[PDB]
Amino acid sequence: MNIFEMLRIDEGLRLKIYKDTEGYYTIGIGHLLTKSPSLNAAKSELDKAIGRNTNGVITKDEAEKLFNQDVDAAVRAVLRNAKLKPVYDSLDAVRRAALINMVFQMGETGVAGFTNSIRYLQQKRWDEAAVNFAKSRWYNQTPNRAKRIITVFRTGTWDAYKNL
Repeated sequence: MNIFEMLRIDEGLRLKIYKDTEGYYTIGIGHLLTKSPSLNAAKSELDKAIGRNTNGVITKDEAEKLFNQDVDAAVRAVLRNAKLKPVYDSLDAVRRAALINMVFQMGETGVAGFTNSIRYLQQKRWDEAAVNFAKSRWYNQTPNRAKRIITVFRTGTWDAYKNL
């Protein structure tokens, strides 16, 4: 397991535009297209990101290329965010993927908003972190995925993902 494989499982893979949980137009492996509620706007953003007349449809390779850009972006976000960095730094490699996973999913700001949970993470207070993470809109929104994430933070292993 690694963050790519992990995110691959959490985001899945779609070759056509779709909407994410918050209703945003997305495509591929969780590639958010735009925050405009306009599909047309989305198709336009898609052709721009792909640099082709896509027609709302991409190829797998196309999805992976966006995915790479996106993981990189999530990594930069964790490494560059004042709040996040210190925590990232204190984590083992496994819990580091979990954290990147969250940033990928909801952006650095969102993640930074889990004030206490991140605090507990930095301090290795695993169960306390888990409990606080579980008390959230994030958790309610995408419970299945939040649950795996939290298990990782809780256990520090890939148990939640490895037999998927």
